[PDB]
Amino acid sequence: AAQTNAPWGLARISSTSPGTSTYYYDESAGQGSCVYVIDTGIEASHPEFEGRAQMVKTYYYSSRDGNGHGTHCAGTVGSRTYGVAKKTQLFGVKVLDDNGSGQYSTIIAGMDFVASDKNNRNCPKGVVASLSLGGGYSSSVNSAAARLQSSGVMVAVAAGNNNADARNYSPASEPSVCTVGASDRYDRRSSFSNYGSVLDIFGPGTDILSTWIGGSTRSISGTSMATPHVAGLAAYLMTLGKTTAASACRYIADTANKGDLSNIPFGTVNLLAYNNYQA
Ligand SMILES: NC(=O)CN(CC(=O)O)CC(=O)O
Ligand SMILES: [Ca+2]
Repeated sequence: AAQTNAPWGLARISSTSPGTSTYYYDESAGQGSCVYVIDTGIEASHPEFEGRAQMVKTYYYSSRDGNGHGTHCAGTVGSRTYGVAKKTQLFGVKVLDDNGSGQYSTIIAGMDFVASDKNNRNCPKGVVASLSLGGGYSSSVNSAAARLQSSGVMVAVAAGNNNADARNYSPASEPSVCTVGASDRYDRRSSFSNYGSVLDIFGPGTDILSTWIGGSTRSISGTSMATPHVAGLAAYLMTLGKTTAASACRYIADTANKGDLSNIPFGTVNLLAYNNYQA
């Protein structure tokens, strides 16, 4: 399949060079996979989600995305126009409030929730969890992300936006999950992207068009926007049978575009998420 005039990030994950405009992907599109977006929520009524989105859990007085961040991230995963995996099932877990904050205790409870809840859902191609959140180093936060991954979910987490080594942030610094840095449409490391040996992979993270609350759309930037590209890619590859939850981060790094990014520090991987799709 081909999406003409796609958001640059989508075009970028289907090309070996920057600057293209069509997103080419296999039509299976993540069908039969499931991606838990653990964030401020998902506006599942947005027409872009085509009924494929639902809230399954909130830790606040409402399950509504009053912020927009989780709806944006969910749209990069699996919206019809802005998503990598256009036929994936999306589940919202609201661990962040409408200002975008959440206590680590809440975030950890959300991760243990998903490890259990996936057992009450039909996800025959497998389960991914996208975590565009984090704060300072926490061994308990890292532990929770490791359990989620060990339970059989492909965990993708934001490297963070501190232009610093991700070793000092969580869940970015948990080695067993997939830690995602951000790039821009000229193949530079994004100005704010964290870096470090613990990064697994980069995805598109500067100026990313996606869904927004109130049935709308907007462009925003962050390792939060790169993470759902990687989460969607894993869903897509899992549906295609080319990888499993346990091995997907490795597979994506194995098959990445290599050495394309500029301003990558010594000791950080120069790998950009790539779907190797051949019409
Ligand atoms: N979402 C991100 O990675 C960074 N951004 C994105 C945004 O929310 O507009 C700022 C923030 O989170 O404060
Ligand atoms: Ca890792």
